[PDB]
Amino acid sequence: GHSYEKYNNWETIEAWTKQVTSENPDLISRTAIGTTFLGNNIYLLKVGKPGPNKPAIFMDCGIHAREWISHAFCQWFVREAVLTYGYESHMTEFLNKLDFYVLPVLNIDGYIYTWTKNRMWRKTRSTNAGTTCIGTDPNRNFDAGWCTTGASTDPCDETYCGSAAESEKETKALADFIRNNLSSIKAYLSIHSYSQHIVYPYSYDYKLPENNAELNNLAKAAVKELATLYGTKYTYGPGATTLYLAPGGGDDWAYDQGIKYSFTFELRDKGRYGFILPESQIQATCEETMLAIKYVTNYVLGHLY
Ligand SMILES: NCCCC[C@H](NS(N)(=O)=O)C(=O)O
Ligand SMILES: [Zn+2]
Ligand SMILES: [Zn+2]
Ligand SMILES: [Zn+2]
Ligand SMILES: [Zn+2]
Ligand SMILES: [Zn+2]
Repeated sequence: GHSYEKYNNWETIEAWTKQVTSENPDLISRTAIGTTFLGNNIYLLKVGKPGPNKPAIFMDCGIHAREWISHAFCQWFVREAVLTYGYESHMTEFLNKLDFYVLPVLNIDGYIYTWTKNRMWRKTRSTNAGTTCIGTDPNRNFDAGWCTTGASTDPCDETYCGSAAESEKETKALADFIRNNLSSIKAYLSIHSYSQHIVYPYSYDYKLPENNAELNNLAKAAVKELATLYGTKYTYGPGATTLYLAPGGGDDWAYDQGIKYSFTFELRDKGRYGFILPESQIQATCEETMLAIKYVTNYVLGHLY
């Protein structure tokens, strides 16, 4: 039984991706962009009213297994699109002019493991040579300043970069999709938790992006829009500056592919519950995040390239 106000297991999310597509065929199409290490299908939802030469925004959730609110947000975004299309001016304009490539759960194997064995699991579930230690951090596995300071060469570590850039089938599947659709993808959004942050490149090195002033002003405004609903306080800025060095990230990789608007959203909370954010907070977290996402979406539409 699926619920947008509850954390759903992979079996439930998978059945939901099929159901939401069948219930809304004129607004959603579903494809498998590859398979995980354990052979699970990596589903991707193309959300929007079909049309020729449409620009797109890519958004992923569940890169890190324990960040259950991120998986919940991708489902809420799709919920919003199907419920408010034709009922709300902005969402109607967004789905007519843009397509949203929503990847609800990238690290499916890790997510299954948080539900079955270890709630605090972060990485993939792939094996490593010369150790019984499992998994690679997908957010340290992209080919952008890969395995430098901020990523670990130790397979037993939470920030393990992997054997090579894109060693993970999940990472390769995401990277291959973006590369195959580079001409249409105008924005990249990666949903994570926690610490209430809106981060933009760079994280692989201490350097500011070409459009730093633009990204700083956009993140500032997105943070402001999010705060209007419940007064939730978000901080923002370049990754290495506001957070820490985190090389091999999807956001930095997407940015270096030419995707000018690249953001990582760290959702609720600030540490009280951490990754174990209660279900009672899903609605509030998702609704306020919607305001920041819609603001970024509206900006991208007014600044197409
Ligand atoms: N691509 C830069 C994103 C950095 C933040 C992210 N934070 S988290 N969700 O706590 O793991 C991470 O360390 O991968
Ligand atoms: Zn308006
Ligand atoms: Zn994360
Ligand atoms: Zn910070
Ligand atoms: Zn709503
Ligand atoms: Zn402008």
